[PDB]
Amino acid sequence: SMKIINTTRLPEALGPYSHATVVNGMVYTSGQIPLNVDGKIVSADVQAQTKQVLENLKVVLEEAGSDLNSVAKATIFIKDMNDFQKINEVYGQYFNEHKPARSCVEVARLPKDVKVEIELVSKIK
Amino acid sequence: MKIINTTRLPEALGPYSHATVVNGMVYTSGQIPLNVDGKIVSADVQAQTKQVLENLKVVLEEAGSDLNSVAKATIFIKDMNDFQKINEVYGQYFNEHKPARSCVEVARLPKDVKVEIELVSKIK
Amino acid sequence: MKIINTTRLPEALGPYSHATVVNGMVYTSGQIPLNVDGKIVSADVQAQTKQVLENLKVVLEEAGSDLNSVAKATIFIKDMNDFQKINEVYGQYFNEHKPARSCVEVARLPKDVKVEIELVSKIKE
Ligand SMILES: [O][Cl-]
Ligand code: NA
Repeated sequence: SMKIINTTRLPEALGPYSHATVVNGMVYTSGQIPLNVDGKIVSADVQAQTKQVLENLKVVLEEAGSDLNSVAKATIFIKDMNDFQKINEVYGQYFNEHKPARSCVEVARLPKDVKVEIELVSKIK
Repeated sequence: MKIINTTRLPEALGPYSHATVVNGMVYTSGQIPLNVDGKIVSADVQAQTKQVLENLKVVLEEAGSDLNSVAKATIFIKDMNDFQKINEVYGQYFNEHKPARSCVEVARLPKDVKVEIELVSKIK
Repeated sequence: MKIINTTRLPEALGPYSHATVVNGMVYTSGQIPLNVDGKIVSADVQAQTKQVLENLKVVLEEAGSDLNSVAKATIFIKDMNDFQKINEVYGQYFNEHKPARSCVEVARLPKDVKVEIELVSKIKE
């Protein structure tokens, strides 16, 4: 019915949330932020941050039995709409052949003062 | 498609409903900390968070779901410095069951509240 | 999974599509108030809301869905002071059918538009 996805390959979801759920053949990821497995921000650089988020999401999807080519929808929450071209360049490297639906908005603030946070909805397989 | 609107909460006034149910999935509206009179309960962020989750529990129940069936939660907040206080209350509702979550600080919330939460949940 | 791109609307720039359709559901990209020339139709927030909802009406049709099939709307806005005016336009599109909704004020939207709306919808019949 429902699967709860948590991988020690990734920085822990501390406290009351998990890396992803799988319900009715759909994966719902948590928002990923640019932490490595030690739970440290990888870089001040917004392109380095976007790559770590997308590398994190590739692992979530693998563990949930999905892949990037199965993504229906991404939401990109960012700190600075002026970084959008830089973020979009890196995103386009992960979403080349497959181009899912997307929304990108500038928020006030992200966890740990990170610059980018991305959540996915993906199909199993 | 089933439209959910419970009289156990203040009416969703204007062009929305408490939730919809489609293909065995409940999509809640973003709840804000209105009491049953439709007044903001308090300026206190832990009270607001509790009011929001109490409201969402009633929505899930009237939609044929429950908090243990939640897939995904999105938490929109006014102040990321309140995150630990919000998380404490949140973990009283999602204690054994820990669904997927995103939490961002927005610029401003309806009625200048400090938290709004929406859920995606499985029908039991 | 089906990819939706309509020529009726300004092209998705780079690595996204107008919508995806997967397991009987349409996920739309967030629509901003661009006309078919990809220009911001107007400074007026009610004209912008109208263009957004006209753009989403066409995505839903191309996806094989409609406004009376919508499960969930997310309304991103630049100014909570505009909420009454946006809601007035939105209620014209959602009078017979009232979906679930979330509405939040973001710091900034693409091209400094005042409103952006994404939808999750059921395939029609
Ligand atoms: O939060 Cl991984
Ligand atoms: Na993360």
